Amino acid sequence: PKESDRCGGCGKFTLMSKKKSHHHKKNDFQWIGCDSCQTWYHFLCSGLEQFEYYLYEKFFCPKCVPHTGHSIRYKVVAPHRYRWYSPNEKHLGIEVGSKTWIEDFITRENTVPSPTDDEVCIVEDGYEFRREFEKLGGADNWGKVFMVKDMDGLNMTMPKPGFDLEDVVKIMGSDYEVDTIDVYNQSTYSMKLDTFRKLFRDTKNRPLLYNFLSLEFSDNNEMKEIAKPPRFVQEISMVNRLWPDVYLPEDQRPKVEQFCLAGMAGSYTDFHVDFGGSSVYYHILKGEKIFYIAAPTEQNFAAYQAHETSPDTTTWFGDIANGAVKRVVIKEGQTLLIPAGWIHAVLTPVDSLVFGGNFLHLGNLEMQMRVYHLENAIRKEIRSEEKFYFPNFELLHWMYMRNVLLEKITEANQEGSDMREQEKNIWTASQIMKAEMERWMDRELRLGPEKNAILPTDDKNKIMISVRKQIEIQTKIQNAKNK
Ligand SMILES: O=C(O)CC[C@@H](O)C(=O)O
Ligand SMILES: [Fe+2]
Ligand SMILES: [Zn+2]
Ligand SMILES: [Zn+2]
Repeated sequence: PKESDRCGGCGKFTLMSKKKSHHHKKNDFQWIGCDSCQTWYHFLCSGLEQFEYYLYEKFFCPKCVPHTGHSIRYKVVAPHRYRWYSPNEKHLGIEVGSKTWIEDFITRENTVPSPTDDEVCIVEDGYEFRREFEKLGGADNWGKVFMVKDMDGLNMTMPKPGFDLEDVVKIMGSDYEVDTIDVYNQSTYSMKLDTFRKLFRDTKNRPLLYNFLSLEFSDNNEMKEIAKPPRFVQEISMVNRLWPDVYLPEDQRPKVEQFCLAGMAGSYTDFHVDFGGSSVYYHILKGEKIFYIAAPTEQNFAAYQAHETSPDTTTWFGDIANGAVKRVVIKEGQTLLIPAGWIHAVLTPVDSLVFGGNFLHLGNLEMQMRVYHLENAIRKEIRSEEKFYFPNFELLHWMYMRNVLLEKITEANQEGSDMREQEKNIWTASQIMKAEMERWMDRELRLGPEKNAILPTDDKNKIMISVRKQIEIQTKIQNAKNK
């Protein structure tokens, strides 16, 4: 509540990877007044970091702290509410992920049913993983979750244990800004990596718990060699296929295959499906995670879909999910491999450091589209576009169809090969991807291009047309082995 008077800081008067803090940078230029010297500051100019904007009831500017001591935070009047500072909320009900709800969930969580052998497969090491994965038909048929106790045989480059946050801030830099989840407030704010470091190392005082979204390091030349996807992931990753480690501008590469995650004990991430129906690898370098997961059945998607567009905020999805939710504990040194569509929440019982990544692959093409449809539906239903969705989803597919599939189909045609003999998978994938893209093309006809579409409609039709033709031709080549 300030007048036409000036900010003591500035002296003036009145997306390729996962990022969420950039949305409410509209608080940056709201005002905070120092409680001592009574000078006013733009939040941005106050010395406060984004995550602290809302914390202090009494703010002391950097010029008064020496004699006032530190700013005073609001009293936690409602531990069971996201708005824990608000007295007018003390009487409302326990919200999921609030401090209250978490500590009450920690006592009961382990009464969540273990999963069936059709849902999750636990193996001792990467060599066994490969055998079991293969016995179930490999990547083209990858449908269950795998937990791999020991990473040997997995061919996944990870740092040696003991590598820790300090190493990360060393590499990325002490000033690097990471999007961090204020867990109790179930919102995302930017925080210096060094500040997170500090908060993390202070094991005694933790008014709020912080857990970082996705520090994606694929463009840090040192980091990107330290922690990588299992080789088998690299071999099936659609993005890696189109943008091989260095055609197609790097500024259009979806950047989600190499993330670092750090989380405090008692951290909770609520149920979701990974953007784009993408699959994930996840190695616990330090700590422990408990995943609560549910199969991607049509019914669980319906259930989950209604849980997300429900205004309700106090019901745990697991509790109204007809028992579909299963518990899996992933311990330090262990690795989790999750294929498309799995619904999951995560509890972090213990201070943790994790390396992981998201990817799209042709073997889950159908499920990826399904999830995509789910996201589109949920978006229409609730304007909560703090959400992050798979960067350049459709563009990825246009490039993949053009650069990869179309080329294969055409080659096969030019030599008169029946693709079913040696390339059946590529053939069935092309048809499914094509059908989905026709839908996109039609939608674009009835309602125009999206706000962000990189590919010009022109280039899209000229691709669609080359494809229809090569597919017709191959369809004839196949029908021709008939009598
Ligand atoms: O480890 C958790 O906090 C979340 C992990 C995973 O579900 C995610 O998509 O980031
Ligand atoms: Fe996830
Ligand atoms: Zn200012
Ligand atoms: Zn002051």
